[PDB]
Amino acid sequence: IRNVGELIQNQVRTGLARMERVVRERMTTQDVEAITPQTLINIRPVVASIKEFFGTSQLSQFMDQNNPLSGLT
DNA sequence: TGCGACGGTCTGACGCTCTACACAGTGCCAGGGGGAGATAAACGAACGCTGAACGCTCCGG
Repeated sequence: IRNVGELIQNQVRTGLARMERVVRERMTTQDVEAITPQTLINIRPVVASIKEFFGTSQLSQFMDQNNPLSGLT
């Protein structure tokens, strides 16, 4: 079973791989002595991957609150 | 040519509502052509003013 931690970890890994591709493309077209850690990395893929996981996914489900038993189940 | 078999191709895979949701990482400005809106004038029209003018009942000396 992929629990909640492993699923969110996989989504963060996909976002970070996209970020690594973006930063590779950035450093292939950038000069040295003008690179700052605040600049060459972009957090947009990570947040986009997380938000695309928590919504419109078959795993992150709208919790049913009919009764406590349904919540636990 | 006959042979299997190898492979691609192609199809659907009972029914409805109660429910039912939305969608994400990389340039920049100058010169030039059109039409939207404000402007002040214009040719023509009819819109008013001029009371005048025709005709009526009229109270009348």
